Formats: sequence, C-alpha cells, structure tokens
Amino acid sequence: YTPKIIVDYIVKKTLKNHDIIKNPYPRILDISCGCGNFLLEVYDILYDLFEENIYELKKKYDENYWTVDNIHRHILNYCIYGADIDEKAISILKDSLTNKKVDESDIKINLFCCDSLKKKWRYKFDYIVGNPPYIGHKKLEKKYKKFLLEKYSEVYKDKADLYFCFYKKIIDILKQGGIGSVITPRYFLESLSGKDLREYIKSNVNVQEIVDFLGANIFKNIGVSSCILTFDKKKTKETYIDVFKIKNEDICINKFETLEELLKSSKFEHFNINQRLLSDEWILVNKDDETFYNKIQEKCKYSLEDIAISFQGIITGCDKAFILSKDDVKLNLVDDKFLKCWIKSKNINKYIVDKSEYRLIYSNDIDNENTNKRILDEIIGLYKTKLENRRECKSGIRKWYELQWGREKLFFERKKIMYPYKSNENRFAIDYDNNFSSADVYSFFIKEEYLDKFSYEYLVGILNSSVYDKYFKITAKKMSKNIYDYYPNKVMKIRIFRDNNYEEIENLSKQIISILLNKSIDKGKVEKLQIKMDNLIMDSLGI
DNA sequence: TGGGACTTTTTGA
DNA sequence: TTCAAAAAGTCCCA
Ligand SMILES: Cc1cc(Nc2cc(CN3CCN(C)CC3)cc(NC(=O)c3cccc(Nc4ccnc5ccccc45)c3)c2)nc(N)n1
Repeated sequence: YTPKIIVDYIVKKTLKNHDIIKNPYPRILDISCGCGNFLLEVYDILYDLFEENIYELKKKYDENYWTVDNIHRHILNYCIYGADIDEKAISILKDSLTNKKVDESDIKINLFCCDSLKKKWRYKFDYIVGNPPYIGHKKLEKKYKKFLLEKYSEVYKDKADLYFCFYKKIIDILKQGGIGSVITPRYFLESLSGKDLREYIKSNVNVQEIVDFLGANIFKNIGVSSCILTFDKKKTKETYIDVFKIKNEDICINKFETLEELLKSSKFEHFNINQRLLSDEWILVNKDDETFYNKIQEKCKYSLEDIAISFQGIITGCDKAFILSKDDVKLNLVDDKFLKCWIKSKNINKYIVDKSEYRLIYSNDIDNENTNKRILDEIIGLYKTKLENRRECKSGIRKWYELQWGREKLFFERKKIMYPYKSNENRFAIDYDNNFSSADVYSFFIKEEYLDKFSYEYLVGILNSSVYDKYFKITAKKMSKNIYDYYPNKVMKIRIFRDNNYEEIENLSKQIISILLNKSIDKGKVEKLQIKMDNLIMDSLGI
C-alpha cells in the first residue's frame, strides 16, 4: 500500500495544470492500481476540476451534456482507466468508484483484470500514474521470463527486475505531450542492469522531476529504496531535471500533510541537471560536488587502474570446510605450508589490518589424497557432499577437496592494499602479513613500473583522507543506508596525483602507520596528523 | 512478541 | 579455464 501523501503528490503533479476547458476528455491510467489508491484520488481531483468549470464547459460545449449530476458518469466513462492482475482488488476498486456517487442507467467502468505487460492497448493515455509491483526472481515463472526477454529486450536482460518492463510500457502507451508519474525502486538509477532502461528513458521522454529518498524507509516493514519519477512527452527544448535528493534518511513521513512541504524543507536538497549532458550512470550530484569532482579529476594525471592491478578474494565455495580458528586443534593436523592467514572485512581498518584470527587451508596445494588422507577425511570431508555439489566439481574441473576459486597464491602473498567491498567510509589498508581474504575484501598492488613513482604508504595516506572519501562518495554506488559499494569497477577509477607535496604526505602516512602498529595506544595524535595531511591534499588540488 | 541488518557462494562471461 | 559481479535466507533481543 503506497503512502497516501506520495499518492496525493503524484496525482497533483500529473493533473494540477491540466486545462479542463481545452481538453475535457483526459484519460488517466493506473497500471498497478490494486486496491485503487491512485484512482480514487484521481477521481476526486477530476470531480473538483469539472465542478469548478462546469458552467464554462456548459457554455463552450454542449449545454445539456455538461451538468453537475453527469460529472460522475463522465469520469467513469471517459477518464479513469485501471489495470491489474488481482480480480478481487479490481472488484473492490470498482465498488469504491461506484459508491463515490450513490445498473440504474448503463453505468460502465473501464477496469481491466489482465497482465498489463501483455495487453494490446487499444489507445494511448494523456496521464499515467502509479506504483509498479516489486516481485521478482522467486515469483517469476520460467515461461514468463522467456516472454519478457523477447518482448522487452531493450530494457530487460538476464535477472533484471520486472518493473523495468513497466517503464517500457508506460512510455509506449503515453500520448504525445502526456505526463507520467510513478514511484519505483531507485536501484535502476545506478545499477548496471538499468543501463538500457536509463538510455531508453533518456532517448524517449523528457524527465522533469526526480525525488530520490535514498535509503529512507518509505514503505513500512519493506526494505526497498524508493524514488518518484515524473516525465512528459511535451515538445521542450531545454529539458532540465529538478532533483530532490534526501539529506536526512532517518526521517518519518509525517512531517507535514503534503510532500511539497517536506521537499521544500532542509531535509531535502534541490538541484538541476541538464538531461542532454547525462552520462550513462546518472551521477545526480549538485553544483558544488560537481565542481569538486571536476577539479580533482583535472588535477590528477594518473588513476588506480593505470598504475595498479586489482583482484577479488578467495572464493572457496564452502567456507566451513577450509576456514578454521587460528587456535583450533585440527590445525595441528595440517602442515603449516598449507595454512595461510585469513581476514574478514571487519579486520580491515584505516591504514592497517587487524591480526588474522583465522587460517585458510590452501587445499589446492594438496596433490594426492593418499599422503594427506588425515586432512581430507577429518577436516575437509565433513562437508564433502556439499563440496561435490559445486559447479566445477560436477564439471570435473575442480577436485572435491580443492578450493572452488583459489585465485593465484602469489597475488595474496605480497605487499598490497586491501579494502572491504561495502563500507561507510574509505578504509584502505596496507597488508604487511600476506593475508588472504574472501570476496568481501578486494585487493590491489602497485605495478612494477609505477613502484618508483608511487608507494603504498602515500596511496593509503591520500585514499583514506577526507578529501578522497568525499571524492569517491560523489560517484559511489549506494546500496544501503550509510553503506557504499567499494568494488573494483568504481574503486579503480579513482584518479590520483603526484606533486611537490608527495614526500610530506608519505611521511605523515608513515607516522600514522607507526602509531597504529605500536601496541601502546596513543591513537588520538593520528587524528591531528590526518588533519595536516588533508590540508596538504587540498593544497595540491586547489580546493 | 514483533521488527532490520548482515556476508557466502552462485553464476554469467 | 578462471575472472568478478551480484544474488541470496538466517537470525535475536529488549
Ligand atoms: C542486525 C540483526 C541481525 C540479527 N541476526 C544475525 C546477524 C548476523 C550478522 N551479525 C553477526 C554479529 N556481528 C559481528 C555482525 C552482525 C548474521 C545472521 N545470520 C546468518 O545466517 C548470516 C550471517 C552472515 C551472513 C549472512 N548472509 C547475508 C549477509 C548479508 N546480506 C545478505 C542478503 C541476503 C541473504 C543473505 C545475506 C547471514 C543473523 N539479529 C538482529 N536482531 N539484528
């Protein structure tokens, strides 16, 4: 059930400036009405609009048709259209619409109980409103997904969400100069699946307003990040997008009776984006952040991808059969050549890695099963059946006791920089202990030809700085509230500089490392050091 | 007695 | 062959 305030805002956004005198026959469609939250409000708005200009319509058009008593019949005959797949909800909505007036004379309501994505729509619509469903993967049928791939190939790929196709439908059946307004999951704004959908939206319609609630709990007891999209097919030359980006994600939607008061408040920020200048990922930042990002990009002559080699952690396929507590007795059964240090995301802090509390049995170095039979029978064999259900074990590529994705031994066993893949801040650490990690920690190492130009200490010094934290978070992908995705595709794009401040930055980073490593804690001074380093970085970037 | 955050491994390429 | 992205269900406490 969509919140009433958002429904009212969407309906008013679509219908407020409709010239009922010029076009007293508007077609407003809900594609996922369900109980009919949007359609009842549309009915109320239309009834008020018709009654306000009833005598003007009576004078302009047929005098006998336009009467106050006939408004209900006219709205139900020519104006309101709803579609859904639940017949009980359709009947409830039809009863609610009939009870709005209180057959007597051929009362007909244009409500359809059908698959909206498969219906052959006989005519397009002036206005479209609503909230497409959020049910995918588990709910879809094998035959249904194949039909989606064939029919909606321009927005639907692999395991993409269903509502993508709904966008494809809403644009297609929107009359020229019409208005559409929906509330959907926000994930398509920056996910790789939505690239085709975003291109389709950009090239087919004009986006007017984007309200981005980020991780705010819009829907009660549902963990979906929602956003409101308003678009039109009007012949416009400028096509600038208003963006209302939320600031406080911990708000509840009761601050005012109207969403406009919330948007106009300090809990939201507003900025304009030129649609023609949109990239393929829809960064959607304001002017100050854009200037900051542009200056940093211009100042830096190198990037992480240019000078570093990145990789993903070990994927064992069954962690319980290979990861043990470093104090476990069964580790006496394993030769120390097979044991490697193992860390988690929580082990990663700024500039350093916590001491490994776990050991990984690098079983790929076990050649035959007869020599190390004790390890296989008494440690790894406890999950052997599960290990045999892995894809590569079935295909015959991987032995049952081997790691499914053991990567390269030498990549991990070197000096390198590690970072968690999901964090609330930049946490890049130098690994001095040849630590191994799961896929929750990514790693990279400096290329040989860039070793003299760049050092690990300097890299972690600038990367953990507040400047680079803001710089990354500007374009970073947000998947949860206060949690960003630190993945190689976005991390390795980070640009880095090298100037006369290099030596002092590296020295401050080394001081921070030395303070962090020493057992007796005096960590407060690190903050002070950090501050100084940030200053230098700003002096380098002119910010 | 109800309500949200969390890391392992499955899978396309 | 192996990369890396993203899908995905179990749990507890005041
Ligand atoms: C926040 C919360 C959790 C909770 N239990 C709970 C907690 C935890 C984690 N803890 C442990 C203590 N800390 C060190 C960290 C937090 C784990 C579990 N079980 C688990 O079975 C568990 C443990 C680790 C990872 C995962 N797979 C997923 C992780 C993340 N995304 C996913 C999305 C879809 C599907 C699966 C996951 C499941 C259950 N109970 C209450 N009250 N609150």
